[PDB]
Amino acid sequence: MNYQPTPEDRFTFGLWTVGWQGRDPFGDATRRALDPVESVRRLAELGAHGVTFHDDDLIPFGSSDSEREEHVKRFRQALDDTGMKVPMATTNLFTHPVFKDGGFTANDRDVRRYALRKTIRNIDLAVELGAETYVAWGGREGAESGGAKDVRDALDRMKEAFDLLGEYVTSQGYDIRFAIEPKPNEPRGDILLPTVGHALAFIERLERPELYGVNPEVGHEQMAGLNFPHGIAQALWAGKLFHIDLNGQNGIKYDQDLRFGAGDLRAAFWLVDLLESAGYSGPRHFDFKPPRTEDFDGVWASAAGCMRNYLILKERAAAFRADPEVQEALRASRLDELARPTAADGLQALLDDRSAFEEFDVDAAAARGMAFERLDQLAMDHLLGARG
Amino acid sequence: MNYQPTPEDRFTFGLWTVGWQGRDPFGDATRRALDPVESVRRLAELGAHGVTFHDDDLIPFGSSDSEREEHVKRFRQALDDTGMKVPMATTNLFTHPVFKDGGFTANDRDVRRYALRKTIRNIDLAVELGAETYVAWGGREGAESGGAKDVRDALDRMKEAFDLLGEYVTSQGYDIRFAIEPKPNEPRGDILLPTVGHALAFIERLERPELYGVNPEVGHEQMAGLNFPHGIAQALWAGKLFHIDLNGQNGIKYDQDLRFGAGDLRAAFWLVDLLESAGYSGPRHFDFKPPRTEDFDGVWASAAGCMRNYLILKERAAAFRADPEVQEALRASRLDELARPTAADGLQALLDDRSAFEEFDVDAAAARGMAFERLDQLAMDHLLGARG
Amino acid sequence: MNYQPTPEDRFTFGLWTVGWQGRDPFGDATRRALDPVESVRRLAELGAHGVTFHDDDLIPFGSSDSEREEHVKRFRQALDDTGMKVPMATTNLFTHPVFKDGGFTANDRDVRRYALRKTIRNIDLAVELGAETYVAWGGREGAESGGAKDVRDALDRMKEAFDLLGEYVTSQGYDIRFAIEPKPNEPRGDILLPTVGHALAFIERLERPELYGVNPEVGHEQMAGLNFPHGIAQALWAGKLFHIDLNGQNGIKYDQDLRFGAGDLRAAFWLVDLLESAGYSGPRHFDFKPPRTEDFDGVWASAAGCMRNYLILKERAAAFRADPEVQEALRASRLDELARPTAADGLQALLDDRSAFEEFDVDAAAARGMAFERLDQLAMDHLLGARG
Amino acid sequence: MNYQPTPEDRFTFGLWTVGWQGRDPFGDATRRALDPVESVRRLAELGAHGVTFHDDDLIPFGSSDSEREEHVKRFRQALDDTGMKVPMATTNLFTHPVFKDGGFTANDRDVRRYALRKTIRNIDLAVELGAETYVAWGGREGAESGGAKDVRDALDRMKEAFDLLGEYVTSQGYDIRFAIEPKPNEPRGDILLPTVGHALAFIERLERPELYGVNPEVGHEQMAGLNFPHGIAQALWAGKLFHIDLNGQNGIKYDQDLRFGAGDLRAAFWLVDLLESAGYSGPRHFDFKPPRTEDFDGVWASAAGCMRNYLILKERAAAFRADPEVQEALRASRLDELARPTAADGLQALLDDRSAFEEFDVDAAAARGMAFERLDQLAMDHLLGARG
Ligand code: NI
Ligand code: NI
Ligand code: NI
Ligand code: NI
Ligand code: NI
Ligand code: NI
Ligand code: NI
Ligand code: NI
Repeated sequence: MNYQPTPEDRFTFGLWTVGWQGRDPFGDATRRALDPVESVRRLAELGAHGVTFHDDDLIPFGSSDSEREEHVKRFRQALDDTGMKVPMATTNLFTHPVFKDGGFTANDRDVRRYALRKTIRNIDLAVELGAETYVAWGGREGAESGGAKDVRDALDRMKEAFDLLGEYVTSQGYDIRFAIEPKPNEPRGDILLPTVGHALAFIERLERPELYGVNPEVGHEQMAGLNFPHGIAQALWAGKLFHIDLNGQNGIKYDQDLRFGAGDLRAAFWLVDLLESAGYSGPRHFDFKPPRTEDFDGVWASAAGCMRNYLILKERAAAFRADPEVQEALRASRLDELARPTAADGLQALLDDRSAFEEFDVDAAAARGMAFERLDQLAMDHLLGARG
Repeated sequence: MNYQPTPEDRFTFGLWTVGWQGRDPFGDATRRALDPVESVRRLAELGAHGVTFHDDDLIPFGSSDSEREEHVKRFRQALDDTGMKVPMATTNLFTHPVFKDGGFTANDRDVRRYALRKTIRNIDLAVELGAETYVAWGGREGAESGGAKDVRDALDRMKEAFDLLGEYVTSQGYDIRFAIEPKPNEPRGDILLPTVGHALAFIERLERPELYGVNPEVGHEQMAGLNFPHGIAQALWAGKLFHIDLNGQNGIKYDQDLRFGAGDLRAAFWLVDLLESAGYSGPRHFDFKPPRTEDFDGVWASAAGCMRNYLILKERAAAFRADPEVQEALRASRLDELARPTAADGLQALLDDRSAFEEFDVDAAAARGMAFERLDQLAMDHLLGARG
Repeated sequence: MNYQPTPEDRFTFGLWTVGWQGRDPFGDATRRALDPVESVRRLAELGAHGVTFHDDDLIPFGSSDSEREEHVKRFRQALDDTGMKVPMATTNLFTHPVFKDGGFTANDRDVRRYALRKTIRNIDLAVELGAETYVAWGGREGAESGGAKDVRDALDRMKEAFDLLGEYVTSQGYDIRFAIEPKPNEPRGDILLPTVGHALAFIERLERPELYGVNPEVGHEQMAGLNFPHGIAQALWAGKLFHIDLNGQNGIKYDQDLRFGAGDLRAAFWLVDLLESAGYSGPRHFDFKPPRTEDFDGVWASAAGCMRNYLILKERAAAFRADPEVQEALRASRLDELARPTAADGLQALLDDRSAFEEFDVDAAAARGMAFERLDQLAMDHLLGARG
Repeated sequence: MNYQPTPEDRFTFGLWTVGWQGRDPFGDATRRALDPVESVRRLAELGAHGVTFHDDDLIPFGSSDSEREEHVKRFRQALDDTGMKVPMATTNLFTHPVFKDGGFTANDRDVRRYALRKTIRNIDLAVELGAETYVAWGGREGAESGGAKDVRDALDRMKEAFDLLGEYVTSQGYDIRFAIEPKPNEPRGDILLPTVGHALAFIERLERPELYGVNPEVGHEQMAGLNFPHGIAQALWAGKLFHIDLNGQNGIKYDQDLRFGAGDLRAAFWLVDLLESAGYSGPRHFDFKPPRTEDFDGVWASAAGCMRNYLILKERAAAFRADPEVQEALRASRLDELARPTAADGLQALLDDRSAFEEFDVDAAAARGMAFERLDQLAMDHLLGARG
């Protein structure tokens, strides 16, 4: 068993992840800044497929049009030198004090207009660099108090913003799709579109829903105590999993962004099983923060660990589904029956089917055990490589 | 200030609420069963508008077709005697052991067929009694372990079930709509459609989405640590708030179903403000459990408290919105600007607007305080009746 | 690698665990009751060391003094027939409606007196059967509302109860110790002594603290989002880990009592590592509920899984600590330095040590990485059996 | 009803609270720094009694011995000019990168020695300024991963540190006591001594326990989903409430530090009731952060709101306890009986009391309702000023 990643595994990382300097709400940075070129090179050596960026990670805020040009050219050369791709980009609408009440849903109308112009400028840059997905994380869209934000008006403003971005992309003929990244809270007390479900429901109200999907993050759904593989299954069912952010989280608390596989390990196993079996073909993107206890050697070790843990879990999930004892257990728990229509015979035949009600033996049905505990222990054995 | 409810306030209660005998997972019942007729009469005396029921609350499971007839006739006479209405009904698909792996998404296909027939039978009864809304709470739809439930297949089965019920209602020409009640967990480890957002997104995939809305419950969204007024605002924005369940919950733990106003009192204030200001016109339904510490006098006191606390909060929220100091504060925090379109001028004019980017003074914008803390203290003063 | 338990592994189970009939707050029992004799025999065949009981699990509430005698004799014969031991016993002070406001801290004084007499009667029975530890879980001690319970008076009543039980045991010359089992909530809204920490602090205020320790349960500390291995380390540090309850829990929600190893698997690994390395010598007791989806075959599979997962994790934790690469990593992260006194030289020498402050190079110290991410990935590799 | 604070209400604020510049983990500061002298003056005008500080709030880290002298003299003059007191001080052992793995429990021994010297230096300064309480918040004491911290060794190091500080204070003859401030997590993944209970238990293992108490913070116990008034009652029962930090928190999430009265309003009511009725005489200290949405006018409004909400709740709790209808309800719920000993007659008389068991009517006892819901609605009415 060797678990070395290759660019064909499509592992990607944000510039902001390995480049996080370790500033947290109670302390100063513990690491120096990383040159984006440096990160691209180090990640390529680790076996990564590509990188992602916020506008402000690549071009420092307030850069002159020409300093801009210069930063991009250096970056493009590093991409050329290494074979690294840029599959996704996003906008920083949360760090600058002007976004303290939000970007697209700020109460001040002039700030909402600025937020849109800042976004459109980076969409152009993303397309140039070849990105196929443009992510939006509305980190400042929300409130700490009840009267500060009329949420129906804010949702109108949010729809207005995304509809305009969709108009722009279509008018320019760009081949790029949008992905909304939910988070329930932090840094705002409550953030709008707090879960995968709220984001999926919102998308259905946009003018061109086909251009929008979700970019769920493992830790964010877990901050609401939700089951991440279930949420991803709903997103896949809807045809809306455009991208995904992988990391780890230990429960309901502040957003930890631990390396993937840390946090809830069994959820990571069921997630990998689902992604691989559904044939998800997008990037396996890591949105994580190497802990501020680490020096740069620790940063690269943490990034390598993300990829390693994905490949180990992939191997264990494949072994699980391939095991004939597990296929027998699946039939014993009637997963095969779950996949069959309830009533392909139609409503009238169901209504006339006396075996469905009048003469249904409910006591016999109730006595049938589901055998889920044996199945789950087979999954545990596979995960731990303890199959005897 | 007098806070007496009248049937015009549209307060409703489930039979199962005041009739809960106090059985919990660690203990026996502490109260005798209540005769549904008794409950209808006592609730009418308290000023309630009507009652709701599960099929099994009104007709004990396994009743003969004629015992059935008899239970309904007694109930109808109590409704006639008191003027009480029956605006909503629902199905019990969770108590009987045959539903231990779910009703609509049970792995066993014969159980899913039985679940549909049990539901259809009660829809007929609901229409007869005049209900306008039929609620579905999929309490057993979910799993304790990862391999027990393929969630895409389960969502296919769930869609299949709701599509069939919609076919039935339309074919019968019934004027009744469906409302899905989300809950994140309990009694299953994770329940499918765990929040208002997931339910709204699911509805958009049904064949006739116009027949389906949500029935959110205060405590259930709070079990995921979510902001209930925000979720209700999203549901109103979508035109899908068909019904609502009011109660109290203290945080992320087991489903407490405390009387309304208990639990998170400020959230109750912002909820009432939103409902009243959005002109929600459905029932104000209480889905609550009088604590098992109480005798029947305590049960009626708890039910009266539900209604009282709604009317006090209604008065305080109205006073808040009517106060000219608060209207000035709202303008100071630019709630008026939030309600104005960001770019009614259109995309091209936004792109050509140099005041939106090239010459936007971001530092000046960032320095503007939002004045949210003064506004929130005005709301606190109003809530506590301390306005000086 | 074979993972078969033997009675020498000291695995124990409560009668109430495999015997749980599957009644939950939303549904009826799905399994018939188990005869305690049946359970003892089945558990012995699985490799268990012994069983535990509540008074009411073994002798149905309200039994005549002679029916009592009969139930105990049958039980003792099953113990004799199988070699099974009874290391712990406890009292049911939560199921009967008379305990709806608590046992030791009920507001009614006559109920508190009854609670003490019911307890003392079972202590006598526990000693007869050879138990060394008597557990107290104050499941009903607490409140749903603020005014219902003066908590200082309730703590006085709680101390009074435990002091009296300690007087009784000493006066009778019994060799038995007490263990308090914390839980933060459920079935009460908030339960008194909600965590391992509150229980340890309370014990220090009893008249004979040496007779009392804690019986922490994995899932219960996790219901407060706490780190269970940390809490156990504090209990070991204090010399108060008298017993332990092993199971699994997925986060902050209702008390799931899943089989051990389910729920937070990495926490289970760090717990086993700590128990084995601290040389904890008491029973490895499982307080778990086989899910109500299961028939009796599923019940025994779930119980076997508890033991299996302990032995797999024991093997992986031992391999981790024995690996020379891990010992090197531990030194690299300065775990050796953590175990050395900070200032064995004493206060004055610390005050006079200029290398401790005046001439301490804080920048050099701050630049040293802790190398925790490499260490944690070594632990992950060991846990998953992926060491290359 | 007028709710103006005076210095006699003993309201205090940390320099770091109104002086928080609004830097959060996702964004830059939104406010300029405040001169400590400026804060003292503004707080005095608001009616505050005094201020508290971390060493680094008052003297910027790395200050020369003489720059030090200068900062203190300016501060002392502002205190003299306004009549403001300094009742508590504390050490910053969390911001500087050298504390990234902790201060007292850092794995590096030289960092632990530095942490102690930095603390001792500020204790001297605290005594000079008249502080009576010295707080310790071990924000960096903890871990993100299982192997990084042996918690028994860390607790040995923690005890060693506090024992040395107690030696120092006694040797110097200072009249100052220590208060440990628990927090469950953030900025570390898990923090040692995570709740009031763990801190109380730890204190009992110090060499001179009488010198140490707790400084609980409303939001911190709520981050573990615990009931703060209950925890404070346990701390009062133990004689260990040396100080308290007041603020608001909405549930289990990141540490919000909202103004007092925000967050869980009913918990704030029950807390004030308990503090006032137990005659707590220390400072009413606010550890809060004015939201980063605010300008300086908003900062002062938020600080004023802290004090206002305390005085409103004080008035409502006093009215509640003074109301004869409430005293009757308290007797009806048998709070009077809770305060009476269970068995002042002693163990033998309890054992011989047949009314306690043999002839106890359990059914009659069980039928008695506790009347807690009526009592809680009286408390609600009082809180909302709706008593009819
Ligand atoms: Ni995150
Ligand atoms: Ni992300
Ligand atoms: Ni509920
Ligand atoms: Ni409900
Ligand atoms: Ni439990
Ligand atoms: Ni237990
Ligand atoms: Ni805090
Ligand atoms: Ni604090």
